[PDB]
Amino acid sequence: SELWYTEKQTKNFGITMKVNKTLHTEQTEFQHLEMVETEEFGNMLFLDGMVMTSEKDEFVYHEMVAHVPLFTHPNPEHVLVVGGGDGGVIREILKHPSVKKATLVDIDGKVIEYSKKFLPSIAGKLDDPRVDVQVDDGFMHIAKSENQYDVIMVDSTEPVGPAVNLFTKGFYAGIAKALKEDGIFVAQTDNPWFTPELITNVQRDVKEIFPITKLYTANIPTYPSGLWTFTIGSKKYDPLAVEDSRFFDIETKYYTKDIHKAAFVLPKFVSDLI
Amino acid sequence: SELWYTEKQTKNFGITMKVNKTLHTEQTEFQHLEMVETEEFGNMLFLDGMVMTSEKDEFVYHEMVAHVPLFTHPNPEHVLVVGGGDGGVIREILKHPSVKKATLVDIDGKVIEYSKKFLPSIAGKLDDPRVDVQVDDGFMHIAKSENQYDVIMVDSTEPVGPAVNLFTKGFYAGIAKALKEDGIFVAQTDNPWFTPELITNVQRDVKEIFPITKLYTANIPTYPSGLWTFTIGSKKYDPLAVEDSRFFDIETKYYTKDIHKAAFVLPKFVSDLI
Amino acid sequence: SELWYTEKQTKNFGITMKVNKTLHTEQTEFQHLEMVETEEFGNMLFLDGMVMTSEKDEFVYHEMVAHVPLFTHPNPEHVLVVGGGDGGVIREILKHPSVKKATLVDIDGKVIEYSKKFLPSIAGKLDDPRVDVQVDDGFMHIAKSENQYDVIMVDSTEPVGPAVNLFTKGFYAGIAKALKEDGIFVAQTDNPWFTPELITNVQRDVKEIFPITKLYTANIPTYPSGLWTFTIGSKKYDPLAVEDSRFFDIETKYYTKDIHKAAFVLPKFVSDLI
Amino acid sequence: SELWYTEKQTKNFGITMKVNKTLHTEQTEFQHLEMVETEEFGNMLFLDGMVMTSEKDEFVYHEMVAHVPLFTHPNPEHVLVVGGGDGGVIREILKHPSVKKATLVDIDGKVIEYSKKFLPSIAGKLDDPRVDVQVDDGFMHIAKSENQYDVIMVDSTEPVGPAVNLFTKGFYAGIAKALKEDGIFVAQTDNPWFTPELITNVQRDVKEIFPITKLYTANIPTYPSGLWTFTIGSKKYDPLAVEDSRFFDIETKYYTKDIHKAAFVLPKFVSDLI
Repeated sequence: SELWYTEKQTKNFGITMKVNKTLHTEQTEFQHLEMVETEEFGNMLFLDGMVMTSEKDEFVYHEMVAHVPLFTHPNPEHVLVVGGGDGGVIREILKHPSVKKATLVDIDGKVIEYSKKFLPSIAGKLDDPRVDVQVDDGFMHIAKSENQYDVIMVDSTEPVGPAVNLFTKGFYAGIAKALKEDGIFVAQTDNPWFTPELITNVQRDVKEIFPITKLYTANIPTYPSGLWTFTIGSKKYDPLAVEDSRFFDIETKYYTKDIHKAAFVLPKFVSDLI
Repeated sequence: SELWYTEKQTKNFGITMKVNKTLHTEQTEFQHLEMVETEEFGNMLFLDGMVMTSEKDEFVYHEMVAHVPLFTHPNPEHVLVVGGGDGGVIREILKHPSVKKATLVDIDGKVIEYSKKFLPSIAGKLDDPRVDVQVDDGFMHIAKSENQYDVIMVDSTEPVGPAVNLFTKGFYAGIAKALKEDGIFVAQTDNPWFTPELITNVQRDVKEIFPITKLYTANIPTYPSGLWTFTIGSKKYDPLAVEDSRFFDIETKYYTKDIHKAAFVLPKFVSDLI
Repeated sequence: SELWYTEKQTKNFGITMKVNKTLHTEQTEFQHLEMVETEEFGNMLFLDGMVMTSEKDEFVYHEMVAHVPLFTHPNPEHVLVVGGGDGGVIREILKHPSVKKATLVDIDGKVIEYSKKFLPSIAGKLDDPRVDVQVDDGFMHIAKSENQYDVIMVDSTEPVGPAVNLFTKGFYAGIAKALKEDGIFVAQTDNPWFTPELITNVQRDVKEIFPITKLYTANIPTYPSGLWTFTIGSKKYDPLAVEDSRFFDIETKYYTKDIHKAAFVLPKFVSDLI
Repeated sequence: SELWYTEKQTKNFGITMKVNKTLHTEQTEFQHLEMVETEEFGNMLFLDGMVMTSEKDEFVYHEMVAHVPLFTHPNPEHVLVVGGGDGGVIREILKHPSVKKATLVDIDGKVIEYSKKFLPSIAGKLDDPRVDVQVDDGFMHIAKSENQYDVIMVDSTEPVGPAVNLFTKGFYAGIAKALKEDGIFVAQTDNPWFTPELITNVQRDVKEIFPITKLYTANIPTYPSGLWTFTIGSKKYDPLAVEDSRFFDIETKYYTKDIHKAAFVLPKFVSDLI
């Protein structure tokens, strides 16, 4: 059996996964959903031909997107996840007792449906009382929020649909508006090997509105280049100033209080981008 | 043109590079040598179907294998590189003034020959007076050395051919014998996602003979999983105790005095292996 | 979406089909069954990683295996299909009014099951009163038959399991035994580009027992090289001597009374094999 | 070594050849030339990512394009090959003593150059005194010819560049003009599985100007579907009326006097196209 799913992460480079069978294939109003069972990583979800998560390595992205900003915040209580259909970031947010309510907003309800069905270990906490799942825009949702959230984790850094975010460089100012006075927001910002421009631009644009703008790193083997990047915009708390007593035992497979600080130590060529 | 070179890094997973043309293809006494021109990474050298280096990302491996142990050592003067045919580690070793002589030992002279020819930016320093290039075993060379080297960077951790290294768990004790009383040695020790057993075993076996045994990390996009691992066996100096004044300006694209320490902060699942 | 199924028809050459989703994947007592939906050919069935049929091109094999021997026979009434799980040859056999009963014998009932389910246009006639489907050996079945069939269409030319066919070069003499005095048998005998030896051997071995041994051709785009070969062993009727009045209107997409004769005109290099 | 060259003969289907090394890669004024050494077929030439010929199967195309029209003609003496850079059709034309002069016109001189160098068994006769090689347009050449040729074998059926062929449906009438009063022309016209429209259109357009318009077939394993098609436009001689005494011993590996007629017996679905 030679059934392989290939992702050309670049016109000239990519990864190829051996597939045992497809679990669900569907063209949505928004994208092409494909849950597949791979031999190497277990069930893997692809959106528009690109890898979203897999059972085997999903923990890196989910833990690093959630825990760095939550522990940076002295006491996160109201959190927003935009575009986290698979529910993985929500699963990690719930490990923080301080969180009163975690809202999840994703335009595609079919991502949530099939993740609950085929990625139970990732989407199994969406049914939790502390979670409020909403199938809606997300960018529209941020546009309509005013100092409601302590931490906001965002999927895409480029709004599509109602770009009511007409603030200068709209999006980031839109997020600042939705965040409380000492809010924090995180956005994945690709890899430094094939799309380094994105890191420079986002880093500069976010800095225009947040006094604290840092960039951290993590290894995701299923993502382009194996090195993923995250931009953290903070209004008041420095992620590198976290008090040791602030941490508490939490079950993770990647994140560590030390990794928390070490993820901000960038390889020379990556610092050069900012 | 759809000419692609695929490396099945696992029976069920791999990377695929678009190739413009092959530069040199030859079956050696030792291995299958293939220099190829890739569109994404420039010239790339493959040995027995596996990626060795490429012009675009070679700097990570070369810098992290060389600089971590050299700066850990208060004053490296006599260094040995076993298996560094492409000459990249030698190129980095020469950036340290303290180095009086750097010996390179590789069984395949054809790797050295074609790297000089197609990877000039990597092999261009092998003609330097401070370098002594020897086309010979390497394991036999270590077996026949007695406290001659300050730092020894090793390619493979498993000796083939004359396994005269009959010391208990031979190899490492063989290396301790070739090293000076305060010597340091480094050996790449694969990735933690597909061959985690190797990290556990090497880490344990090296610890049996060196008082200091640490494991550090680096991102190599062309290597399995994007996260590569390195084992450092030290007889006296701690890589995490390097004095700030010890560092000096050196031209690198990845390595940093901070990366030096941060590379030893392991993701939770990786620490679990040791 | 870059999900492709590749068949290395040779260690150095093959075809690659874009897949939309898998329909059924199962490891049987006998083989690895994989029904898949391809974008180019519709549903396609693979057995042990090799293409069996597809909705788009199945007609060539089914028509040429069935019609050449049936029309060569002045009046076929009792026909046997060994290994025709997908029911395609049976579908074609039923277009001949003279056929009183068509027996289908296949070891894997799961091939019949899933072909009925996903290849209805091919397996839809297996429920016909004139058909007798038996999930059993096939070679054992031929070994236990004595002048019962007018025409026998065989899948593999090499018996596995009880090789009770101990007649000199057993199989063909076993088939002659199962055939009536003026019986005819047909067996696909691969392509002349990558496995030409098989054509020489079979042609010679069949000739040892049947006075008439011819080889005919057909284009199957999903099979190795695009040119497939069929061996016809006849005890009395010459496929090239068919009377014009013998033919009658029959619905086909490939086979023609003229193709009937033209399929036996071999390219120079193919004649050289026999 | 897993270096493979894939040709997506359709967005959803293709063939993949294992490559040992590239021989020559060059971007020409006209196209992307790639001579490559494959393990399965020997040296293979690709133009714009599509297979042109290979040492192993080149004989089919070359023989069937040449010999069918030459033997159909009672006495071919002046022959034109448009776009036969590799020189294979020329090699076959020279097997006919009646041919006084064979003109070859190809826009890309580099195809001729590298075919002579890497495909000697195909291009080795272009240095023959009876051959007149011209690196020039081809369509311009046909536009400027007036009853000069007995047989004209054409590469593409769609003129590019100076479309001075303004005759009704220009091209074919342009060819009739270049042909002598009893001339014959042949043009490959793809396969019936993926581009059947082309066969219908060309067949109809050619019939508009030649009293005799037939379509013949041949198996080329390296071309889409394994079944290639050829359109023959004749002003007077019927390719199916060739006298037996007309043939003479000629060395070929595919073509045969019988194949000559059998190639015109089309599978039912192919007849349906015309």
